[PDB]
Amino acid sequence: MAFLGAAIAAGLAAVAGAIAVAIIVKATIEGTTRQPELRGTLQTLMFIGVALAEAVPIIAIVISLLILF
Amino acid sequence: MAFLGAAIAAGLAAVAGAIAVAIIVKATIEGTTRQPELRGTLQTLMFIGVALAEAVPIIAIVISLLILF
Amino acid sequence: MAFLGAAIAAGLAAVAGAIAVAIIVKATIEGTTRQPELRGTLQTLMFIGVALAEAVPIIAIVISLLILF
Amino acid sequence: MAFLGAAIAAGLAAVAGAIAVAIIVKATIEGTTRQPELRGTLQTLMFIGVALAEAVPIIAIVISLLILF
Amino acid sequence: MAFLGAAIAAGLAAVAGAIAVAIIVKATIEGTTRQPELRGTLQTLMFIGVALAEAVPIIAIVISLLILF
Amino acid sequence: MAFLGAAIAAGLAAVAGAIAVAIIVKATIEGTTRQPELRGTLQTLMFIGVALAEAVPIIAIVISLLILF
Amino acid sequence: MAFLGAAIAAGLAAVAGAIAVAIIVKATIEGTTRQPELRGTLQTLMFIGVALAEAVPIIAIVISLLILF
Amino acid sequence: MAFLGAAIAAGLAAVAGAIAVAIIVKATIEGTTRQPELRGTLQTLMFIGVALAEAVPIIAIVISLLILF
Amino acid sequence: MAFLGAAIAAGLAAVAGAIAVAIIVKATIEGTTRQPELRGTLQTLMFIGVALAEAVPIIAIVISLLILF
Amino acid sequence: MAFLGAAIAAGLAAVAGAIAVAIIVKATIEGTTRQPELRGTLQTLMFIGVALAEAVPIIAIVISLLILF
Amino acid sequence: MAFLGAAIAAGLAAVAGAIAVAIIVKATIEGTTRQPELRGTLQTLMFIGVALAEAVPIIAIVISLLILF
Amino acid sequence: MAFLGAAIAAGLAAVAGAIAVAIIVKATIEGTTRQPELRGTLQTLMFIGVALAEAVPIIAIVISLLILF
Amino acid sequence: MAFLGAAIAAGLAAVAGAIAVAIIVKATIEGTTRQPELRGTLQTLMFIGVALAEAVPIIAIVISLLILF
Ligand SMILES: CCCCCCCCCCCCO[C@@H]1O[C@H](CO)[C@@H](O[C@H]2O[C@H](CO)[C@@H](O)[C@H](O)[C@H]2O)[C@H](O)[C@H]1O
Ligand SMILES: CCCCCCCCCCCCOP(=O)([O-])OCC[N+](C)(C)C
Ligand SMILES: CCCCCCCCCCCCOP(=O)([O-])OCC[N+](C)(C)C
Ligand SMILES: CCCCCCCCCCCCOP(=O)([O-])OCC[N+](C)(C)C
Ligand SMILES: CCCCCCCCCCCCOP(=O)([O-])OCC[N+](C)(C)C
Ligand SMILES: CCCCCCCCCCCCOP(=O)([O-])OCC[N+](C)(C)C
Ligand SMILES: CCCCCCCCCCCCOP(=O)([O-])OCC[N+](C)(C)C
Ligand SMILES: CCCCCCCCCCCCOP(=O)([O-])OCC[N+](C)(C)C
Ligand SMILES: CCCCCCCCCCCCOP(=O)([O-])OCC[N+](C)(C)C
Ligand SMILES: CCCCCCCCCCCCOP(=O)([O-])OCC[N+](C)(C)C
Ligand SMILES: CCCCCCCCCCCCOP(=O)([O-])OCC[N+](C)(C)C
Ligand SMILES: CCCCCCCCCCCCOP(=O)([O-])OCC[N+](C)(C)C
Ligand SMILES: CCCCCCCCCCCCOP(=O)([O-])OCC[N+](C)(C)C
Ligand SMILES: CCCCCCCCCCCCOP(=O)([O-])OCC[N+](C)(C)C
Repeated sequence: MAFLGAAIAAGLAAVAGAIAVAIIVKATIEGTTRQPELRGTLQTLMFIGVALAEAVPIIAIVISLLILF
Repeated sequence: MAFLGAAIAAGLAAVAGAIAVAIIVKATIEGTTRQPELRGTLQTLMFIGVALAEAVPIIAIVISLLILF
Repeated sequence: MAFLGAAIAAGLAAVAGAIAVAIIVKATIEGTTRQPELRGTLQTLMFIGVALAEAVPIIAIVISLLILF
Repeated sequence: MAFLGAAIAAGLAAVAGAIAVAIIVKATIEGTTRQPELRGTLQTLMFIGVALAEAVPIIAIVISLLILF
Repeated sequence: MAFLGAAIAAGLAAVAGAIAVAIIVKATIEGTTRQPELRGTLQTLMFIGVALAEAVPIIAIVISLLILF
Repeated sequence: MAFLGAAIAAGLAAVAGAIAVAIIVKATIEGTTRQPELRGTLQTLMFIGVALAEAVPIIAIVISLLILF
Repeated sequence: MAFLGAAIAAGLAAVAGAIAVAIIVKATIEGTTRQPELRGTLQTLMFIGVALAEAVPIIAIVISLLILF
Repeated sequence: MAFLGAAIAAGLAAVAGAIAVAIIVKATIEGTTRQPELRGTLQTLMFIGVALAEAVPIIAIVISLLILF
Repeated sequence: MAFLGAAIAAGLAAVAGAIAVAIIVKATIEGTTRQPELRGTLQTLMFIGVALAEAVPIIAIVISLLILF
Repeated sequence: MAFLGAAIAAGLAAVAGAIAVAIIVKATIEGTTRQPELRGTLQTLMFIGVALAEAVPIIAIVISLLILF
Repeated sequence: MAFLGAAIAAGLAAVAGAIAVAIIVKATIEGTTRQPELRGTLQTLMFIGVALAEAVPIIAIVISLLILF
Repeated sequence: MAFLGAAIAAGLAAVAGAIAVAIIVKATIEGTTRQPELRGTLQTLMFIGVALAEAVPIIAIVISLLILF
Repeated sequence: MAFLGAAIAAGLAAVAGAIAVAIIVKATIEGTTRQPELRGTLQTLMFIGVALAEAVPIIAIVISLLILF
């Protein structure tokens, strides 16, 4: 049952990565909305934000591949 | 369980991707409604944000194909 | 297992797409009500956003049909 | 197994579609309430909203019927 | 496995349909409370809303009956 | 498995009906508190709302009785 | 397998019935607090609301008894 | 199965009754805080609401205890 | 099986009673903070409320003992 | 089975007990923040509240030990 | 079962302990932010609160070890 | 089964530890934003809060290793 | 069981890590938006906060790999 091991690993990583970015991006959009001059700064905070937020889920994706292969 | 492993992966990736985009898009619509003059900036933040939020779910999808095969 | 792997894959994709569109459309309706003169740009944000929030759920349906067959 | 599969697909598609429409219609009723002049534009925005949101659930119903048959 | 199926499909259709109507009806009640003159207008949105929100749950029922009978 | 089915079907229809009525009645009570002169109007809207929300659960009940017998 | 069934049917009808009454009564208390003179009016709405809300859970309690005995 | 059943029917009836009373009592406490002169009215309304909210969970306890013995 | 039953019964009764009391106490504390002269009145409602909220969970505990022993 | 039962009974009692007083303490902290003169009164309600909220979860722990030992 | 039991007991104790502290600390941080003069008073309540919050989860951990050893 | 136990223990400890810190840190960031002069106290209050919130999750990780080894 | 073990340990660690970071990053973005001059201070809190929030999930990842290999 390595298939389920790759399913709920990549699946939970998908939910993790997507929602985390969605939260961060939304915060940037709302931030840019009321402070347009802070666009460049808030975009940088987003880019390093999603990078850290995707760290573990990517590792979970790697593990999901190691379970399959 | 190859079909189940391809169902959990693709299913959770669907929920991940769809909701994440919906969270991001809604933020832009609300932002554009507040600041129509930030239409171009917020839409750029959208496509960028959607691209990041779709990374892992798409990776979760190609895994669902590797499980099916 | 060939029917279960096509049920929770299509079921989750249904929940994914339907709710995602609902969130996006709701934002457009509320935006249009708040700012009627933005009816054009907000509706274009909808159709683009809905299309993006349907990418993976559509693939999840395609994968689901590949399970039954 | 086809009896259990067709149930989950149809069951979730029901949850998907019904809630999605409910969220959209809620926005239309609320929008029309605070802006009766925008009744027409919000109503057509509902129909195109329901149609897109009900798409995948309808497909999930077809798959459900394909599972059962 | 046919009794369980006919129950899940009908059980999830009940939850879907009842809540969907409740959300729509609540919006109609709130709107009528705010703008009593729009009672006939919002009541029409309710019936059109309920019917569309009841579509898939209704189909989920005939699928539940197809599994049972 | 017929006992388990009739249980879930009636149990989920119970959650469906009870909560749906609760949401509608709560809106009726709140609306009546806000605009008391609309007592009969909202109550009429409640009865129509309850009946429409009680539809599928009532159907899900006769399914439960059909599973038992 | 009838003990488990009669438990689920009665257990869910318990949660359904109790919470639904709580929501309706809470609205009655909040409304009575805001409008003390609408006590009897709202109390009548409560009794009618509770009766309709408890209708299906009571049926689920009967099915629970039928599953047992 | 009689043990496991009586657990669910009593455990869920516990969650049902306890939370429902909590919601009702909390509303009574908040209401009494706003309008101290409505102490007797709100308390009378509390007892009635609790009695109704506990009605079905009491039956669920009886049913569970009938499963045991 | 009597162990699993005693667990679910006592475990749910724990979650029921603890959260119920918490909600009631949280209300009494906020009520007392808001209106200090109603300290004795709200404390009585807390005790009466807790006794009613703990009624069923305690019975569920007794049942848990009846299943164990 | 006896181990699993001891887990559920103690695990749920942990979630019950911890969250219960967390709600109570948070209420006390907020109450003290607003009215620091009532710090003595509110702290009494906290301890009494915690004792009542931890009553059943502590019993659930006893059940867990009766199952284990 | 002993391993799966030691897991649930410790896992639920972790969820219980970590969240309950987070709730208390958040209240302390916000109270301190609101009233800097009460940083010492609220810190004591936090320490007392955490101790009461971790009590049962600690026992659940001890039990988890008793299941494991 | 030993791996499954080590999984649930480690997984739930991760969920517990991460989210708890997230709540505490978020409160500190919002506190620092509102009160820059209090960043010294709020950071200490964060570190103290984090250490307390990570107590049980760490032990749950230790147990996860004992189950595994 | 080693595949389900490594998956759950990695999957839940992903959900833990990603969401916890998302909450922390969002707080920093909103904080920077509210107070641009506190950018450097809040960026420090984010980096320290993320490192603490990712502590246990990373350990859970190590455990996940300590199940496979
Ligand atoms: C604190 C209050 C205590 C009240 C105690 C009330 C005692 C009188 C009520 C009847 C008790 C016995 O009720 C009975 O319980 C046991 C366990 O569930 C089961 O008993 C049944 O199975 C057991 C299995 O060994 C058989 O030995 C027994 O002949 C059979 O009747 C039945 O389910 C139920 O008929
Ligand atoms: C196996 C089943 C897996 C299901 C996974 C579903 C994950 C869905 C996560 C969605 C989280 C969205 O939270 P958010 O965008 O902050 O706002 C939510 C709205 N409020 C702020 C009002 C709460
Ligand atoms: C299994 C599937 C579960 C799906 C659950 C989906 C729940 C909803 C998802 C999140 C929807 C969006 O919320 P949000 O962006 O926080 O609100 C934004 C609104 N304001 C900006 C005004 C605050
Ligand atoms: C079987 C699984 C079924 C899951 C169903 C989940 C449905 C979730 C619906 C969630 C609707 C939320 O609406 P929204 O647009 O976020 O507005 C919220 C705006 N405020 C935050 C300001 C309130
Ligand atoms: C099977 C389980 C089904 C559960 C379904 C629960 C669905 C709950 C969805 C409704 C949650 C709230 O969102 P909403 O009222 O749309 O937003 C309100 C925002 N405005 C005020 C701006 C309109
Ligand atoms: C398994 C069974 C699960 C059933 C769960 C049912 C949950 C239903 C929750 C529905 C609650 C939301 O209601 P609504 O109409 O959107 O109003 C919300 C309007 N405001 C947000 C503006 C206040
Ligand atoms: C077995 C599972 C049972 C789950 C039951 C969950 C019930 C969820 C719905 C309960 C509340 C729905 O109230 P409503 O009328 O939408 O107004 C809500 C308006 N406010 C938000 C402002 C208060
Ligand atoms: C398995 C079942 C476990 C029990 C679940 C019971 C859930 C009951 C929830 C009932 C919630 C109270 O509803 P309401 O005051 O109409 O809205 C209040 C909504 N806000 C809190 C956001 C204001
Ligand atoms: C095993 C699962 C157990 C889950 C238990 C969940 C219990 C949730 C209880 C929620 C208590 C809510 O209180 P309420 O009366 O709606 O006040 C709301 C007051 N306002 C309307 C003004 C906001
Ligand atoms: C199996 C594990 C189940 C765990 C379930 C935990 C449920 C926790 C529910 C917590 C409900 C909190 O409600 P409350 O603070 O009275 O209302 C808040 C509204 N006011 C701010 C106006 C007071
Ligand atoms: C099996 C593991 C289950 C874990 C479940 C954990 C649930 C934690 C729930 C925490 C509830 C917090 O309540 P409270 O601080 O009174 O409300 C504060 C928030 N409102 C005022 C908006 C309502
Ligand atoms: C696997 C199980 C995972 C369960 C995870 C549950 C996480 C729940 C977190 C709930 C955190 C809520 O914080 P709180 O201090 O109550 O709100 C305080 C906010 N105000 C002060 C503004 C009211
Ligand atoms: C299966 C479990 C998946 C994980 C679910 C975890 C959900 C945690 C959500 C925590 C969100 C709450 O945040 P908080 O800090 O209370 O602030 C809220 C109060 N303010 C916004 C005013 C500051
Ligand atoms: C296995 C199941 C996985 C489910 C994962 C669900 C994760 C949900 C995380 C999102 C919850 C917290 O979001 P947030 O942005 O702090 O909003 C807090 C609410 N305000 C907008 C009002 C501040």
